[PDB]
Amino acid sequence: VVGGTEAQRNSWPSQISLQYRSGSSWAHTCGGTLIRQNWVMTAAHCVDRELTFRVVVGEHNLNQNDGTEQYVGVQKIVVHPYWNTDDVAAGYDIALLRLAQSVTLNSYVQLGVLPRAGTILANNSPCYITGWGLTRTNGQLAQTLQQAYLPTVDYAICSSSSYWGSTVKNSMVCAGGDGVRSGCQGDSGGPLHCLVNGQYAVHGVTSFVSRLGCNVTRKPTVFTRVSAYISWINNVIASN
Ligand SMILES: [Ca+2]
Repeated sequence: VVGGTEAQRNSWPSQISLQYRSGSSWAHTCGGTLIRQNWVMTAAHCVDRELTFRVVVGEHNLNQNDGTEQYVGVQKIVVHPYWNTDDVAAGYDIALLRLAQSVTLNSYVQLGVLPRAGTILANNSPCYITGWGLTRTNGQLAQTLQQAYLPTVDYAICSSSSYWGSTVKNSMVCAGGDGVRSGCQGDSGGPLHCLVNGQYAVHGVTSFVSRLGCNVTRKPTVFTRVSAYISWINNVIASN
């Protein structure tokens, strides 16, 4: 997250760190959202590589003992069947991870609430992106979980020529684009939390930013629209 602030440790308890094994250690690669005690929602592109993955819930600082973490292996990966890694613009950037164990819930570890199917946010709706992704274009991962206020940019504006044009689909949410705040590499797969009727819900799964840079004006961060995938999510969980 470029232009973020450090999140309070109990603000976003559904945020997870998706990590891969690298040598004798683990490296953060993506975010995710805990959606059942044994299921995480993330981006399909996060799991394109044939890696050993684990999830950390109750994570705040990637580089220090928080005293709240639970580390759990990924047991099964179910990528959306229409995902194509060389066509992120087509959409379908979503995957579910079944965890090896059911995590224990507490103020640091909670299920993310998803919107009702079909819900589309009005332009300029209030949301926060969260994650450990780069803090500058071509920068480095954050140590502490970051948040940035990224209001939505509706489909009509987001798909206009000076924004994303044809690249954005109605199955996506755009947010931000102010040239200061954005998602960045390593935020992918994590939530866009939007405040509606007094409650935050996870309306987005971080999918892409401009190839030119993270915080590029009129290139808002683009998210998979969770509310387009409610039936898909429920079907996968019911069948697994
Ligand atoms: Ca930690």
